[PDB]
Amino acid sequence: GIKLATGANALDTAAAIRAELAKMEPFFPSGLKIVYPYDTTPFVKISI
Amino acid sequence: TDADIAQVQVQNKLQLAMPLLPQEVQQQGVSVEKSSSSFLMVVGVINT
Amino acid sequence: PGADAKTVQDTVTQVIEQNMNGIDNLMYMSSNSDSTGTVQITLTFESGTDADIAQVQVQNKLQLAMPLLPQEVQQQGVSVEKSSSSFLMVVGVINT
Amino acid sequence: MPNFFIDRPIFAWVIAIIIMLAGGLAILKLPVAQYPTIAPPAVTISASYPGADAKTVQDTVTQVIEQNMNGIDNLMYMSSNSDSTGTVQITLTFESGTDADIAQVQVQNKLQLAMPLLPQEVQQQGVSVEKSSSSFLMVVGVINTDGTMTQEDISDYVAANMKDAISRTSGVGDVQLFGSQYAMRIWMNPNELNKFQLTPVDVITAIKAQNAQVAAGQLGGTPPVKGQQLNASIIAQTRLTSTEEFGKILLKVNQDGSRVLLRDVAKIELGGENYDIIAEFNGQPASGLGIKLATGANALDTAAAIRAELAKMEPFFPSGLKIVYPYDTTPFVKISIHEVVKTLVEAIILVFLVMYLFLQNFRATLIPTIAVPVVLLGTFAVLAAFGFSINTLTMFGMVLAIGLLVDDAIVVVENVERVMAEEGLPPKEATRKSMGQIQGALVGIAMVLSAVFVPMAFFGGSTGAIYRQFSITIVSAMALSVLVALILTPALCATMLKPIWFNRMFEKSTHHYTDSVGGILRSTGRYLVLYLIIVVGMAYLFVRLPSSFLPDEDQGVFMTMVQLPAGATQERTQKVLNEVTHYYLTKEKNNVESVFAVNGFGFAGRGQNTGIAFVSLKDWADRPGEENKVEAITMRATRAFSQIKDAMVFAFNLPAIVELGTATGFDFELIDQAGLGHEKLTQARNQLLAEAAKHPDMLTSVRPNGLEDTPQFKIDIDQEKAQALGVSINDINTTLGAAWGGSYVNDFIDRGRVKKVYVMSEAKYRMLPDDIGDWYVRAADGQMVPFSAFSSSRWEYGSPRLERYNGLPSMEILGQAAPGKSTGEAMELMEQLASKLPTGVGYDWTGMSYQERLSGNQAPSLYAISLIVVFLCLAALYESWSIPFSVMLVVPLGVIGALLAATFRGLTNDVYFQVGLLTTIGLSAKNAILIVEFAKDLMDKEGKGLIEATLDAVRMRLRPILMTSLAFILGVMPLVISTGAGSGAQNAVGTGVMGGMVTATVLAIFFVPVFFVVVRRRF
Amino acid sequence: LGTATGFDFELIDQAGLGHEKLTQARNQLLAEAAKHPDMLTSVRPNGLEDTPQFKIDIDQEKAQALGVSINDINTTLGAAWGGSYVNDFIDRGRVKKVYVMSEAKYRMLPDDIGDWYVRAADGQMVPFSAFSSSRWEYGSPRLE
Amino acid sequence: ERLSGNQAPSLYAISLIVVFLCLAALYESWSIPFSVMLVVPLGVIGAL
Repeated sequence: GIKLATGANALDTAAAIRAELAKMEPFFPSGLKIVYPYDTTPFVKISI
Repeated sequence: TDADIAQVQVQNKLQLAMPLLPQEVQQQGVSVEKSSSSFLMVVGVINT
Repeated sequence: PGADAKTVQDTVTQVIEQNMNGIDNLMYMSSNSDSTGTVQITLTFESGTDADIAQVQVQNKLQLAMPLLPQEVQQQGVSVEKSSSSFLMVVGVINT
Repeated sequence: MPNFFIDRPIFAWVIAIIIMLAGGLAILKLPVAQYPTIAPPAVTISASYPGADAKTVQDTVTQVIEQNMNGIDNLMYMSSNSDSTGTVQITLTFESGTDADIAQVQVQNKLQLAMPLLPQEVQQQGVSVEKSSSSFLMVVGVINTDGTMTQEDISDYVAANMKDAISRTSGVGDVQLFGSQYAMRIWMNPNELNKFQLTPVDVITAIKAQNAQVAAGQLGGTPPVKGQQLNASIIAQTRLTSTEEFGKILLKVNQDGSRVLLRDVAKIELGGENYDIIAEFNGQPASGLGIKLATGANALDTAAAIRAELAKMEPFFPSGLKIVYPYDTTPFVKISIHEVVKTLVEAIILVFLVMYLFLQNFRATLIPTIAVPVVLLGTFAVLAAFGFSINTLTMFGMVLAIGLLVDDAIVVVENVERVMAEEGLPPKEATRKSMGQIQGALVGIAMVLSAVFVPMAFFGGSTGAIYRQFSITIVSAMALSVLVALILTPALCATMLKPIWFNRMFEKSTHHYTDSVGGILRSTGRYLVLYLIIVVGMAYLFVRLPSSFLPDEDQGVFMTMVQLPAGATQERTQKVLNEVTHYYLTKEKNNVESVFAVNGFGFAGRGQNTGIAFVSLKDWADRPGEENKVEAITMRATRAFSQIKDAMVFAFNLPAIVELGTATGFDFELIDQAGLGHEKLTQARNQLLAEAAKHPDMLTSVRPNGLEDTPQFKIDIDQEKAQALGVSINDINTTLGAAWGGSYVNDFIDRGRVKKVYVMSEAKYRMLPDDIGDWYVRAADGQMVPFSAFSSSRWEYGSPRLERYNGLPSMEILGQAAPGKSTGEAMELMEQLASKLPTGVGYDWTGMSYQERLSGNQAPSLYAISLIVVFLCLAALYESWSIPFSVMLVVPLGVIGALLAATFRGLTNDVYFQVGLLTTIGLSAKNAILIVEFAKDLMDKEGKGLIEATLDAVRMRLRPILMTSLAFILGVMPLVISTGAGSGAQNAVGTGVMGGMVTATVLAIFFVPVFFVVVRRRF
Repeated sequence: LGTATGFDFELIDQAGLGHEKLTQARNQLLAEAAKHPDMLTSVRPNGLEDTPQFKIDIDQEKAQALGVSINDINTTLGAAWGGSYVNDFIDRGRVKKVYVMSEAKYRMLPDDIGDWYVRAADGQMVPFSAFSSSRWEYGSPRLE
Repeated sequence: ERLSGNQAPSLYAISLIVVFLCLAALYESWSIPFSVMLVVPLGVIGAL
């Protein structure tokens, strides 16, 4: 459960997390999958 | 209020309480810091 | 507690002083060690210095030199406070 | 506006004097820097575990405090290294704009959560969190003119009396002592200890018990009894002070009265806390302090505070002790700024004389020459308002703003002179007419020239600060140059111009008569058939050297990394450093003044098999010629040190930043995201090194930064046997550590100073594996048993310096871009690591490569925006969409000239070159308006023929163009041939601008058919 | 702020001379400055002069021969005469300290040191006099 | 006091320079300002 640091952009913080997860993905064990069961950023994009 | 100066203000008088804390609390170590109360995004990991 | 001017100087004041570098805008530093088990180091900073940042920097230098102090001093506690204007008022409480 | 001051000259003189005074006060409090604080802040956590190995100082220390380095904001990355000396070094690098104080206070709060989890040895040694540069602001050696003090004694004096006073100086990030202060060294003798049935544990306990400072209360302390008539302190035993008091420490009393004292089973002396660092100055024994610069602190003021602090401890030195500076990078900054402030005054002297050859009147040439300093002083004040300092960029700016500044003073003065000569008006009416004519035109070219630099302030990037500094400096100067042209010069030219040698003016008359005659032949197509050659010189004519933003110059100093083969001792490194010092002081004597060889100082990692020699060169004047330059000295040194056996001696040049820009190389880091371990990671590094070895064209000098695995002595202590024999595991571990690693016991008082007490084996008894046999442990029954009785030892292999990048194990591969080819494209490693390495090993970039990842191709956008904005400003100034084209075709000429020297003199496309190009592209444009403005004005008045006013009645007014061009060619003449400090950037701008303007003065005045092509070729 | 006429001079000890030599230097400086009443007045030391202190020398050889942990002697002396703070206790709603100290009347004169006994390693109580000597000396009550 | 180095004279020398200049801009003469600057002591003597 990642939080947003006091005074940081939600869309820059969420893109950075996704980039880090992408770069860690190739080294995962044989069976493992990242899912996003709760994210408030898609809403921001839609509202903008 | 800039959160950095607020954090240092809180910290530099929290450390005035260490004499009054049971010596046990100090071994664990308190952690004064900026914090939010809600999650930006939960990133789940499953095994397919 | 129980220490003297030179017991508390050799064990506390020198230890604290030697680990009190890397603090910005420090005009000077003067310390007293009383025969009453007391150390009263005082760091005077350049005018126009931020009091909060200076105090937190000092508190930072002090909490890494704490492990070098005697167990009695650590147990009692070392307090860093930014000395400021005199008492706004004094509220005596008496018993008749 | 230039009418209220014409009748009130005293009001315009007061404004000028006020601006000059404001400019003076600014400089007095304006920081002399070198570049405007480009390096991102970095916070270093350094801890110490006595007697540890790289593995035992990482598993217990490094990744115990590194797992807590979370929740720190504005953190680009974090790299830690832990070596066999027992030291850790965690560097957290933050974003460029971060506040170092808040970054040091959050790194401290998060380290305190891991502080109680560390071993007690690490805690009581002292963990230091300190924000500072990665390289030394300076080094302050300490020699002995006599021979009464050895390097150990000099180091002790420096540490006790100088190191802490210096370290409290504001601006001093951190001081590294090239030595070690005294400590009570107890050299235990295992034979004597075994003879008396003693162990190092017993010695340590005895020292702790008999060396203490006891608080014993008071004789009349409170709460008081009634009738107390005395009060005094009770003074129980104190800390021992001299080697004699320690010698009498009674370890035990024999049953027959034979007292056993410490001096019986040990040698007591005063010796350094650590014997690693050994400094030498030109051969003799010495010590010193290497001082770093606190992040975001001025180097000049810090060095001044350091030299001042040393000058008040100097009266109290012991007789013979002296103070030297074998490494200081601030004198170069001071001397370089002296050269810029001198070429500033010199580019004022040069116009002053040029406008004499043309105006031929002392009074007339005195109007613009005093309009230059005012602006220059004024702009300094402006910088003081904007918070900028006096650095090489801001100052090279001031120098490049000499022509753009004086051009209008020239325009105003020549216009008033021309109108007086023609219409014979008195000076006051002459200027009341000249200003009413050309007031708004001169302001309009102010807007145009700023549109070349205003887009540069909003560049955006790591290097955007440099561009912003330069752009602000020029924009302010030009704005002030126009204020002056509208306020003072109208008031001056109204009063000090007379209301009224020969060969020079006659020759000039013939010259511009021939020039006008040549220009009359404007109807000729080859002017432009030829212009195509100039146009095609953009995609090509580029030597394509974008491999430099900042030219690395002498600095009057360099280091000499010495890296012996892993497993070397201190004597071998000392021999190699003696060879290096002898080479420098014998073969390179006419350049090297001193060599401060620090044996044991590890640039990458402190150790015995490492060294470094700070070399200071003689006065730049005493080194004439390129052959006596740093880049050359270092090349020759490296060659001469390739004949040395069993050593890596690399003499290199430090760049202008504290540290960045290794010849545009790459800083690869191979990390592993699986639990592969050190073996598989080392094998992956080997595979990548082999793959990069067979691509010399694409990669070169792929050196693995760090130490290579070395033999180590693994001594298994069989605990079951220890319990069987009655010895305790704690006794075994304490004996081994305190015998071979040294065990800090407690403090003592030397000359009224708290110093450490160390217990360690005598050197001779801990030298070889066989010496393990000398050490006995007392069992629970008093029987001493050896280590051989319960231990088995062998030789294994282990790394002496383990690194981690962002919390994972890593190996750093430094490298150069490629032979000939540049970096960026040299990132073949991205496609060479995944396909040629096992699974589980990733790869990353750090430092220079990290910053260049986010930055890079942004200058072309700046050029495009500037050009469009300039074109628009011209259209506004001219009220026509087609006229600006006739002025935007003069930019090619200046661009192509600047490239004459990028070709002839191998100049790189430096940021200096970029700002120098911009200078003459908005200036070739400036001189183009000087011609098209009067052409248009005469076309709408006093002759409406296009040809009449285009190349005939305006070309003849070519005096201003020639005066300005010659005035700004003489001004930048020193910059080109300068050999003083910073001659690098000096030449970089000087040559580029000179070449630019010289080809943009001769090709522009003659490409006048562009204003004659207005007829039908509109846009 | 401080009075305008006033000045705050310092006599640093830049060579590790010691307390006695620095005191001698301060006395010399004050004596010399007392010879310029026309210019300097009320020139006095801000600190406190040395006072008698009761030094107790625990003889190491005596203590070991008798058999007793010198740490035990030091702890006994400190806790009896100065007061060793031990633990924290909660009473109603806040932690309050627990101080161990000697009763007032037993730590008021030098002779009182003889009332305190230290248990030997073999369970036999030895008086302080057996392993310790004492006398009056001079020490600074405030070192700056 | 020792650190400052008696900057008050330097700050007030600047004021004898700037006041003179501002008066020269007002009276458009370099001599008339002296008539105003000679009235400085008239109040100082009375105050003293």
